[PDB]
Amino acid sequence: SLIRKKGFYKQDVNKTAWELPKTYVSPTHVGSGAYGSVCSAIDKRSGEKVAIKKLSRPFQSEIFAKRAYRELLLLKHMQHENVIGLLDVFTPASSLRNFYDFYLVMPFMQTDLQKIMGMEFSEEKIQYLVYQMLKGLKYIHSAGVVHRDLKPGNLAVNEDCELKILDFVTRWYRAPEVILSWMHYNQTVDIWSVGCIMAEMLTGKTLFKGKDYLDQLTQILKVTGVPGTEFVQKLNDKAAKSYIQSLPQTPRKDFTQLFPRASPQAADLLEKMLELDVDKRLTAAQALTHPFFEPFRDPEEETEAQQPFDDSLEHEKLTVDEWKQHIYKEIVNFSP
Ligand SMILES: Cn1nc(C(C)(C)C)cc1NC(=O)Nc1ccc(Sc2ccncc2)cc1
Repeated sequence: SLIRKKGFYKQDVNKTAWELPKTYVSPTHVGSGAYGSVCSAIDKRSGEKVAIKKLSRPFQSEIFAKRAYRELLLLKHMQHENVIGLLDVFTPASSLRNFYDFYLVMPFMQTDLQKIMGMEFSEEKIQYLVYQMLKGLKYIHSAGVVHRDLKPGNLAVNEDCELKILDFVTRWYRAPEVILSWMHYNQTVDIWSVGCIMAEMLTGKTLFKGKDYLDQLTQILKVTGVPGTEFVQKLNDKAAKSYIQSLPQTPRKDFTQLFPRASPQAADLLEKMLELDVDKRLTAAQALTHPFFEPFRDPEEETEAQQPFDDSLEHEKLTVDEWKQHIYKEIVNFSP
């Protein structure tokens, strides 16, 4: 019967209190977020710099407890060099009544792609970063998990341009079939995002903006060209079928004319990732084989997940307290 488990100290971090185990020292505020806060730390065991996320009131609502539970499960399931993973998870609580929040420990990443964007990267850097992106996407897709919100702010990089995929209205990087829901989407939605990111790296300029869904669609069709019947039939929205069939049928493309600084292989890969047809758009596994990644491709590194991510409670409707017992029990039996 304690106030917190022995080995935990209290310390204010960016105007708020934190309870950490002994082994983590030198907490330094990194950022505030929608559902928690993040600081940096030093594991006095190994000596590595880690990142710790305190969840802010995860048990305030069924939606929030389900959210935090899912994030812990995802971080626990993914074991890939280009996907952020779990090092430790702990709570200062001693029973279920003191259980108010928990902390996640992750490898520390210096920055992300949104903060260093616009510097018109060389073809080499685009090759390396995009190749890592597609490896992480192949892995998470192989686990049955789709990101749905990939963007430069969700691509962390360190000093060596080593990349990991993260997660936590501007919709510049979302696939058209998602913004318009004009056909049912598959995993290749993430692939569209990669294209939008890669093009930005080539140009230093965001590809599709738009102040509403229709304007962004017009900007997109400026690049993809108005699609032909072969595609228009696959749409399930009839009003969008009519709108597309009513547009001035403006043909594609010419991606080597859209990005004059783009190499033919880069322009080609960009052609195949920015494809309106969700059945013709490259998968991550297919995009890894493109000749644009020849100087870096190592198929042994293009791993899949052993097991699909199995959130059996993904649909369940439990009280906040039941979710609490689930998360708590998940914390204790976690093991490094
Ligand atoms: C929900 N979800 N889904 C995924 C995928 C990519 C496997 C699909 C990952 C997460 N959670 C998460 O990214 N949490 C998180 C992100 C950023 C920080 S801040 C930070 C992290 C590492 N180094 C420095 C700062 C903290 C936690």
